[PDB]
Amino acid sequence: MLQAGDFVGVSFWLVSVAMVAATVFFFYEGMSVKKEWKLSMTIAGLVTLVAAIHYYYMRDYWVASVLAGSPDSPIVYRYIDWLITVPLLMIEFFIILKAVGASISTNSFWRLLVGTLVMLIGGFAGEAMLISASLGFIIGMVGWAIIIWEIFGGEASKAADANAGVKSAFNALRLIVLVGWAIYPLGYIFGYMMGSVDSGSLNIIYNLADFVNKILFGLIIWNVAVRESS
Amino acid sequence: MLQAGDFVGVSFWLVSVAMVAATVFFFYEGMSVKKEWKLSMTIAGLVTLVAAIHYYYMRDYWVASVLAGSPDSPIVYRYIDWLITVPLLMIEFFIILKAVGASISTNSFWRLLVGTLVMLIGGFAGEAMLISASLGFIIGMVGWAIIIWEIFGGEASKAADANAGVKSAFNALRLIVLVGWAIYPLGYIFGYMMGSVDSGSLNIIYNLADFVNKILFGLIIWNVAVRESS
Amino acid sequence: MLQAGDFVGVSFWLVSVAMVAATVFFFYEGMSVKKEWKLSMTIAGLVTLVAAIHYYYMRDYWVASVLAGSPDSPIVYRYIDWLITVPLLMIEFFIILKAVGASISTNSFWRLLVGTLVMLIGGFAGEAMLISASLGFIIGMVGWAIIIWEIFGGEASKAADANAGVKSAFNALRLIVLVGWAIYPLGYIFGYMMGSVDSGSLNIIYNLADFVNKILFGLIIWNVAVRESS
Amino acid sequence: MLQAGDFVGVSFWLVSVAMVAATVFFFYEGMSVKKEWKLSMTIAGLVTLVAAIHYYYMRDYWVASVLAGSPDSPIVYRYIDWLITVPLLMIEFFIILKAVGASISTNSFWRLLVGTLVMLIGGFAGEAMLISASLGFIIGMVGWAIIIWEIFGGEASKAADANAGVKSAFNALRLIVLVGWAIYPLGYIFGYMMGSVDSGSLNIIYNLADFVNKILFGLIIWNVAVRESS
Amino acid sequence: MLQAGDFVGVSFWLVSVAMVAATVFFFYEGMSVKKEWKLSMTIAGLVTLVAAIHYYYMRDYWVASVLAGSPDSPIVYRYIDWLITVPLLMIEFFIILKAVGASISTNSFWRLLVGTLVMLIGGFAGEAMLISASLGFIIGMVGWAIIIWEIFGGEASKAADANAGVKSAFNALRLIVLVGWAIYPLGYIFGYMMGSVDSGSLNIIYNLADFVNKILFGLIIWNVAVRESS
Ligand SMILES: CCCCCCCCCCCCO[C@@H]1O[C@H](CO)[C@@H](O[C@H]2O[C@H](CO)[C@@H](O)[C@H](O)[C@H]2O)[C@H](O)[C@H]1O
Ligand SMILES: CCCCCCCCCCCCO[C@@H]1O[C@H](CO)[C@@H](O[C@H]2O[C@H](CO)[C@@H](O)[C@H](O)[C@H]2O)[C@H](O)[C@H]1O
Ligand SMILES: CCCCCCCCCCCCO[C@@H]1O[C@H](CO)[C@@H](O[C@H]2O[C@H](CO)[C@@H](O)[C@H](O)[C@H]2O)[C@H](O)[C@H]1O
Ligand SMILES: CCCCCCCCCCCCO[C@@H]1O[C@H](CO)[C@@H](O[C@H]2O[C@H](CO)[C@@H](O)[C@H](O)[C@H]2O)[C@H](O)[C@H]1O
Ligand SMILES: CCCCCCCCCCCCO[C@@H]1O[C@H](CO)[C@@H](O[C@H]2O[C@H](CO)[C@@H](O)[C@H](O)[C@H]2O)[C@H](O)[C@H]1O
Ligand SMILES: *C/C=C(C)/C=C/C=C(C)/C=C/C1=C(C)CCCC1(C)C
Ligand SMILES: *C/C=C(C)/C=C/C=C(C)/C=C/C1=C(C)CCCC1(C)C
Ligand SMILES: *C/C=C(C)/C=C/C=C(C)/C=C/C1=C(C)CCCC1(C)C
Ligand SMILES: *C/C=C(C)/C=C/C=C(C)/C=C/C1=C(C)CCCC1(C)C
Ligand SMILES: *C/C=C(C)/C=C/C=C(C)/C=C/C1=C(C)CCCC1(C)C
Ligand SMILES: CCCCCCCCCCCCCCCCCCCC
Ligand SMILES: CCCCCCCCCCCCCCCCCCCC
Ligand SMILES: CCCCCCCCCCCCCCCCCCCC
Ligand SMILES: CCCCCCCCCCCCCCCCCCCC
Repeated sequence: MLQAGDFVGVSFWLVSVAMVAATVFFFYEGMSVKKEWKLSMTIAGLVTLVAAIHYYYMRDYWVASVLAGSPDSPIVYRYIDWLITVPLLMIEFFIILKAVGASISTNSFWRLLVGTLVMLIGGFAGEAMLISASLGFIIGMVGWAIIIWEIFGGEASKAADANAGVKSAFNALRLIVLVGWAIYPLGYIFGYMMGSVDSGSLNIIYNLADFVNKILFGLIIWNVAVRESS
Repeated sequence: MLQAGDFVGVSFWLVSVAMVAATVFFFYEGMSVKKEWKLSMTIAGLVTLVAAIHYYYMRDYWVASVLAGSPDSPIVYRYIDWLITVPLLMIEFFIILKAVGASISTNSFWRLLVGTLVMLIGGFAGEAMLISASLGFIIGMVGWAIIIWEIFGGEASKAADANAGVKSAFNALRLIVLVGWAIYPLGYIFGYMMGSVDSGSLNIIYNLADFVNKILFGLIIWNVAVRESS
Repeated sequence: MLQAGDFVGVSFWLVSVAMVAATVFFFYEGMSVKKEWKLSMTIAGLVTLVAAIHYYYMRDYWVASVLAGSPDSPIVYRYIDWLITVPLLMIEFFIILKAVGASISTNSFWRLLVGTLVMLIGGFAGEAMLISASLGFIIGMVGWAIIIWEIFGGEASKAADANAGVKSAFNALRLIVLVGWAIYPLGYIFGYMMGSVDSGSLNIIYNLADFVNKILFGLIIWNVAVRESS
Repeated sequence: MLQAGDFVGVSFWLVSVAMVAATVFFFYEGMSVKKEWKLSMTIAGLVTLVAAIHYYYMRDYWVASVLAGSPDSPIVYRYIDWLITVPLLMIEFFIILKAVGASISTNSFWRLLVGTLVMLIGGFAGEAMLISASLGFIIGMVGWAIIIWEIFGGEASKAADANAGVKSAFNALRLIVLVGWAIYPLGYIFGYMMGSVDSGSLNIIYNLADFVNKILFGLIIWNVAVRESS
Repeated sequence: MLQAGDFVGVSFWLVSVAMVAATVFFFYEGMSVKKEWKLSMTIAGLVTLVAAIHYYYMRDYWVASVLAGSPDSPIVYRYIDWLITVPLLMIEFFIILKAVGASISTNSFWRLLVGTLVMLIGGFAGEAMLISASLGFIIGMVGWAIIIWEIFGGEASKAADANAGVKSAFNALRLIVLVGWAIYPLGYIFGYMMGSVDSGSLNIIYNLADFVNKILFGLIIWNVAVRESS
């Protein structure tokens, strides 16, 4: 059971229920957008669904840990969700371009998918101590650099500028990725490589950031689906 | 297991099952209202769904507490649901205006959403002892004042008076918010700041009030959706 | 685990699974009746759903009780389901009249809903020892008298006689209510006020009676929905 | 946890997951057959759903029993599923005749339903030691004789011969009932009355036979629904 | 709870959540492909669903095992999923040929289904020590040889070459079966009959290979369904 002074556990509870709510929202609304937009909504629901399932597990772990007198929820177990949800979120950049009928190579899809996995496998390997934390940071920054380029100066960026319906959503989502998602590499540096931030602080931040970095991402996509389904 | 003479636990059981029933009702009926009304029904189902999930957790907590000989379910854990359900319920004021094709700025939507979060974060901070209870009450009353103004003298109020289909539902819902929802600030004053009411009494009241403050809210919205889907 | 020779526990298992089956049936078939009939099917599914959820809880309680050497499942916990399912079942009398396009005041709906809650709150208060068992019986008989009058000599009765499609279903359902449902006041008298029947006998009877008093009620409604959806 | 060399427990695991798979299949495909065939598919899904729920329970029981050093899963708990699933399966003989638009009295439906319950109540009473095992066998054989006659020489048999679309499915299903289902009375004789077969052997056989006696039954019905939905 | 440095347990967590995601994806998207393709999508969802349910069980087992100080998850319990999922995956070769309206005997369907079960029953019998591991390998290789022939030189192969829409998917899927699925017989030889590979290594490999051997299989099928649903 969650104790009352435990803000980390409160944050796990909040985000766990938010994510169940988000899942149902995307799935149920996805049934009522134009067919072109249905896949978008599906991906959003999947993202929130994986997160929900994992947060249900992770919250249990935390609470146990707090009863056993040493509260910890290691960042490394986050990757069980990130390995799935982060590639899904990134392919949404391709998917919504397709939905507005932008012309865009499938090469953009693979660039997005590989860059995302390079980024995550680098960090996971570093956190799981399979390789040096420095080497994991570098490999992960390479992945980052690829995805950032795709959506800020690469094909997907250019496709989005050509289309006008998606242009503004694309701009919102790419900002979340640029700025919203910067907490993760920051946690890896200051949390993990430097030890300047405790895991409990990190867990609160990561938990609260999921309102932006996943739910608001999905709601921006729903907003354009619904304006385009008109 | 729920013990004999435990009305608090009985109230948790009643409301927990009511809320599952409500969720399914809104989702299943939402499939059969006009498309304009589908989002309304979705929000209602989400509200009852979050509440159901949380009441399942909270009832477990209570029962444990009663076996351990000190029965308590602190109000603070209510905010895990309120932080999500209360903003959802309030945005229904915007959503149903849109469904009847009222003209209404999105500024009304943000005013509703911010005022609601100011209201709740103020109370949560006060209850979680992050700030003085007095300061949390004041900040929360500011949030309240904003939402009350929106639906009683602000844009949403005026839009609703212009439309005739939603006028009467809008009036019902705004009364629930004005009167039905007054139990919450009252519990904060008499329960928490004054200690004149025990948490067990509060928990019964809050549990029973969810029939009005959430379910009847949703059923009023369904009633207008169905009269307008004709 | 359910032990050998435990017919009470067997009855809980039977009814718990029947009710899950019934729920899915009503929801899945409700998707394929004429729109006029969809709400009926919804209410039936809700009734069986609440019952299923509660029987899952109650069966657990019983089994525990049998391991702890004193087998009891008090009737009072039945009211957690009855408070919801009984009003739902009774409003079906109004709903199916509306579905056949009978003319029927909403006053009939409120009479049904109030009479049902008077009936149950009276009994609950009596069991639960909030008031005398005698007084709870009387108050509950008042509720009964109201609902019986509505469907045997009141508006709903007359509406049903005017319509021919629903006439025969209405007659079946009102007989279940008159006769099928008489076990409940009987249990209160002989079980609770007189002590002439043990709770274990009562629990078997109540469990088995749910085949008639809820499932067959729902199947009669489905049968007319399907003959009218043609 | 399922232990090494436990084939009985392996069989429970296999069948439990098969039955979940079957349920989802029938429900999801039932959404895509002609409306005439939707009820068939519903009944099949219900059958597999009850079985799945019960096998989840029963497998837990077995595993417990094996840890407590005496492995037993008594046949008597099978009746909790059979009492529901066997009547459902048998009414499929009526339902698919209706789906092909055969002319068939509802008397055939009641004959099927009563004969099935006579058959099962007889066996249950015998196994639960409420009556002699001999008497339970006799009463159950009476039930059997009724259903066998209905589908091999009674109205349903004749209706099916008149129709050509269902003729061959009807023949397949009646053979499963004649032959596939003979394991059950055989287990009652050799298992229970004679003691010549242990419950563990019986449980393996019954578990494996559900591939034929329930799933293949449902798949034959789906096969004709889909050839008729063309 | 999943412990630190447990890559086997991490792999179980990853795959368990991936498979839930995959299930929902196939079911939800299957609602939006042409009717010809709906069964394909159904089979894919079933495959991932069984796997998910089993991985939820298996991960629990592993974690227990690691607390009890001897980490093992025997390959034999894999067959509880394989016995169902592998026949399903293989019949997809028939199903998608039907969906593109290829001419193909049902004999191909039975050849696929029998060859698959021969293959698995042989291995299961060998692993469960019911027969020699050698004999189980041989019997299983016979099953393999049948299915490989069907899709590389048999009817299904030839049908697929005649059609052009499915040709390329058929080629992708048959390569996964040829190459992707070779890990399983390899594990049986080197893992089980030779002991050259520990179960923990095997479990990681098998867990990770499900991204290819089940999910990517399903996504290739979805990709052709969606290009053909256009
Ligand atoms: C279309 C509409 C559908 C209607 C669906 C309504 C669902 C029913 C609502 C209640 C269900 C939730 O009920 C219960 O909630 C608690 C906490 O919230 C969950 O949580 C508990 O167990 C899980 C799983 O081990 C842990 O991760 C968690 O830490 C613990 O608190 C339970 O796993 C869930 O069973
Ligand atoms: C379209 C609708 C179709 C729906 C199909 C029908 C669904 C039927 C499901 C009923 C079974 C409910 O099953 C069980 O219910 C009990 C109470 O009843 C729940 O409750 C129990 O465990 C949860 C676990 O966190 C606790 O929160 C709770 O305090 C405790 O009493 C269980 O979590 C649930 O597993
Ligand atoms: C309609 C679309 C298809 C949907 C497919 C659904 C398949 C579900 C398969 C069965 C699920 C498991 O069903 C399982 O059954 C047993 C009893 O029957 C329950 O039983 C257990 O928990 C409940 C509630 O916590 C207790 O009341 C009970 O004493 C205990 O044994 C499990 O809680 C439930 O999890
Ligand atoms: C079809 C549309 C999409 C559906 C959603 C996606 C699939 C959902 C995956 C759920 C995974 C099941 O997760 C878990 O499985 C194990 C066995 O596998 C179940 O089994 C465990 O508990 C039950 C209930 O007491 C026992 O009967 C059983 O003996 C035990 O092993 C758990 O009760 C279930 O929670
Ligand atoms: C499709 C639209 C609607 C979808 C709605 C989605 C709601 C579901 C959200 C999360 C539900 C909770 O999901 C939760 O996940 C954790 C971690 O993976 C599981 O955790 C537990 O599961 C089973 C229990 O037998 C074990 O195998 C496992 O080891 C254990 O940790 C919980 O059983 C489940 O309760
Ligand atoms: C829903 C969860 C999200 C959006 C997670 C995002 C995670 C990242 C963007 C991770 C990035 C990393 C780098 C850029 C380098 C260092 C390693 C990582 C994995 C932390
Ligand atoms: C479903 C739950 C509901 C409707 C909860 C509503 C809660 C409020 C309206 C809370 C209001 C508060 C104030 C007005 C000031 C004091 C602090 C609060 C949060 C108790
Ligand atoms: C599904 C459960 C059902 C149909 C329950 C019905 C219950 C009643 C009709 C209860 C009736 C009572 C009276 C008529 C007076 C005495 C008190 C009651 C509540 C037992
Ligand atoms: C899915 C389960 C099935 C098909 C169960 C079938 C059970 C029977 C056909 C039982 C038959 C019996 C008799 C014919 C007489 C003896 C008693 C029974 C109940 C074992
Ligand atoms: C999703 C799981 C999959 C695809 C499992 C596949 C398993 C096989 C292809 C097993 C093959 C075997 C042989 C070819 C011979 C030896 C025995 C087996 C069962 C390991
Ligand atoms: C920052 C957003 C986080 C949301 C919290 C999780 C709750 C579940 C999300 C469901 C939200 C549906 C909201 C619908 C918005 C409708 C009006 C939009 C008009 C601009
Ligand atoms: C009389 C008791 C009924 C209890 C049934 C318990 C099992 C769950 C309900 C399944 C629903 C079965 C639907 C059968 C429809 C029969 C069609 C025949 C028309 C006369
Ligand atoms: C005798 C074996 C009967 C089959 C049992 C299968 C059990 C586990 C899976 C249940 C789901 C089956 C879905 C089958 C789809 C078959 C499509 C056939 C195409 C002609
Ligand atoms: C290599 C296998 C990759 C899939 C791994 C599974 C990850 C979880 C389930 C993901 C399912 C969703 C994939 C959607 C892909 C949409 C492809 C866009 C067009 C090419």
